[PDB]
Amino acid sequence: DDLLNINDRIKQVQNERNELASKLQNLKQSLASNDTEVALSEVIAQDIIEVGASVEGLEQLRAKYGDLQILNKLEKVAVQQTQMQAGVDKLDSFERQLDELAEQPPDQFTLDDVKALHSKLTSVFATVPQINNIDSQYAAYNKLKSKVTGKYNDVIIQRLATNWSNTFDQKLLEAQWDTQKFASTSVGLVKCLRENSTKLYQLSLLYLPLEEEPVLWNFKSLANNFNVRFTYHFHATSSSSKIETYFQFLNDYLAENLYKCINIFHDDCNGLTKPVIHEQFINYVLQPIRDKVRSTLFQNDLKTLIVLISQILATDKNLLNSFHYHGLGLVSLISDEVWEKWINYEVEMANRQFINITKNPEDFPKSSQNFVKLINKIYDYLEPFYDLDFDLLVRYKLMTCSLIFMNLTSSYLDYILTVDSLNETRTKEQELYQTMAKLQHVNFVYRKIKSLSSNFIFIQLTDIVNSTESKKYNSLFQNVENDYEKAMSTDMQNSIVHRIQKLLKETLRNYFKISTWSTLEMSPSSVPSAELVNSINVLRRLINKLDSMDIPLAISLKVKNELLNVIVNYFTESILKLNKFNQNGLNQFLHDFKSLSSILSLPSHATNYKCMSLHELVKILKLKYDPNNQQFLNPEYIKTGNFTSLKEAYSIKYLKDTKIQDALYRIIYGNIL
Repeated sequence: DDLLNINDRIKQVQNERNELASKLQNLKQSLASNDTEVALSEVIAQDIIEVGASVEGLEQLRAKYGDLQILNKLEKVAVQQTQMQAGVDKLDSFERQLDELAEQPPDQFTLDDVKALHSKLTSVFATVPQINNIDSQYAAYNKLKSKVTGKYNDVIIQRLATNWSNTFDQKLLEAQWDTQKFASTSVGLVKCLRENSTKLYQLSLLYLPLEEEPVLWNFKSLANNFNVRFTYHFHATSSSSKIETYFQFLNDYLAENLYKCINIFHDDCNGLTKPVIHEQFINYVLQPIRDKVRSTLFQNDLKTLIVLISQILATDKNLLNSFHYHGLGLVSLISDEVWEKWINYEVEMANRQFINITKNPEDFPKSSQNFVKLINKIYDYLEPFYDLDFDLLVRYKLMTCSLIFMNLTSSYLDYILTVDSLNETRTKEQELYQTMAKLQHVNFVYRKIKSLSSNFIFIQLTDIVNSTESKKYNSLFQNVENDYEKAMSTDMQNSIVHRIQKLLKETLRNYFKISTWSTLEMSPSSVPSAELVNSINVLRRLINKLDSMDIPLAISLKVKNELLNVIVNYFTESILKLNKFNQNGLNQFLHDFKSLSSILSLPSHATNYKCMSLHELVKILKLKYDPNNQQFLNPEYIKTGNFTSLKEAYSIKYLKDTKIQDALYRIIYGNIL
C-alpha cells in the first residue's frame, strides 16, 4: 500500500545518491581544470564546495589557504551575484512601496517627496554593477528593473504631473498672460507663475527613461492657453487649405507672445534658459496643431495623404526660417506607419505614370524625353523630403531610391529591350533604324542617371549605405548603370552590326556574280564596279543615320570597326578567293573595296588589322607583275615556309605567314592571270 511508495522512495534515494555523487566528482574535476595555478588540494576543493557560493565564505577560505587565484575567479563571480540578487530584493521592496503610494492622492505629494523616491530608485540601480554576461540571471533582474521603472513613471511622475499641470494651466487661464490683459506690473504674479513652471519643469525631469526626450509638463501648461484658443477656433476638420491658416495664427501668436514667455518664465539658475523657453515653447505650442493635422490625416484619402505630407514639409521648412526653431517641426506628427503608406502610394504613382508614357507604340519616339521628364517631376516632388535632416526617416530615403528611381530606370531599360513600334508589316531597314533609335534612347536615359548620381543627396545616401554595411559602392546607381552599359555595349551594338551586315549582304547579290575579274583591261578616271553602286548607297544611307544618333563615341566606333572587318572578310573570301584576277581587275578590286569601306568613315590613318592585311595580301598577289622580285615565285621558296625576304621587301607587317604562302600558291597555280 504505502509500502509501495516506500519501496519507490528507497529506489529514488539510491539514484539521487549516485547523481549527487558523480555530479560532485565532475565538479571537483572542473575546479581542477579551471585552476591553472595548481594550488588546490582535496580538502580545500571540498571546502570550496561546502561554502563557496557566498562571498563571506570565500573570504574565510582565504583567511585560511591564502590568496588563491581560483578563489578570486569565484569571489568576483560571487560578489556579482550577491548584489544582483540584492538588487532584485530592493526593487521588489520598491514595487511594493509604489503600489501603496498609488493610493495616496496626488495632492499629498511634494516636489521633495518625489525627489526622494527618485533618489532612492536611482540608488538601487547603482547597487547592481553593469556586467555583460550574455543573459545571466541578469535578464531576470533587467525585466524587473524595467517593470518598476514603468510603475514609477506612471503612478508617480505622470499622475502627479497631469494633476499639477491642470492646476497650473487654470492659473494661466485666469492670469490670461498671453494677452494684453496681463497684469505684468503685479510682479507678485510673475514670480508665482515661473515658480510654478519651474516646480513642474523639475518634476518633469524626475522621469527615469527605460533602458534599451521626457515630457515637459511645465511647457504643456504654457501652450495650453494657445491650445484652448486653437481648438475652439479651428473646430471643423483640418483642411489642406487650412494648414496654412494654422501657422498664420501661430506666427501671429508667437510674434506677439514668444518673448513675453521667454521673459516671464526664464529661471536660469534652475535650468530654464531663455534659448530653452524660446525653443521648447514653440515645440509645445506646435502640439495642438500636430494633433489637428495628425487627426485629419488618417481619417482622409490616400490622394490627400500625398498632398498633406508635402504641405507639412513645405510648411515646416517655413517655420525653420521664420523663428529659427531647431526643435521638432510638425514633421514628427507623421507616424512611422503613415510614412510607409506614403512610399507605397508614391511607388504606385511612379509605376502608374511610367505606363502612361510607354503604353503604346506611338509613345516610343519621345519616351526618353518623357521618361527623364517623369524622373524629374518625381524628384522635384521629393525635394522637400530629402531636405529633412533627422536620420530617423533615412530608411525611407533609401527606399525612395530603390523602389522608385532604380526600379523606374531599369523598368525603362526593360521597356526598350522588349518593344516594337513598327507596323505589323515592316522593312529590314525600318527595323535597323528602330534599333539605332533604341540605342539613342538608352544612352540618353543613361546620361540622366549618371547626372542624377552627382546630386549631393545621393552622394551622401551612398556614403551612408557604404559605412552602414562596410561596403564601397561608387553610387546607389552603380548596378542599373552597369545594366545600361552592357545593354549598349553588347546587346544593341551587336544587333546594329548584325542587322547592317544582313542588309549589306542582300545588296551584294550581283556584285558577287561579276565575272569580269579575269578579262577586263582598265584602259584615267576610274569608277567603282557598277554592281557595287547600290551597296554604296545603302551603306552610305545607314551610316548617315548612325552618325545622326546621339550614341556614345566608343560604340559608334566599335560598330563601324566591326563592320569594316566584316566588309573585309567579304571581299577576301567571297570575291578574291573564288575568282581569277588580272592586273587591271586586281586594282578594280581595291578600288571597289576602298570605295565601299570608306563610307564607314572611320578616323583617317587609324589602323584596322584586317583591313591592312587585305592590302598586303593584294600586294603579294601582284608579285606576278613585278620583274625585280619575280624570284619569290619559285616552288622551292614557297614550300620552304620562310618568308623574311618578301616581308622586308614588301613591308608586310600583318599578313600571317600561313596566308602569305597560299597567296603565292594562288599565283603559281595560275589563279592570277
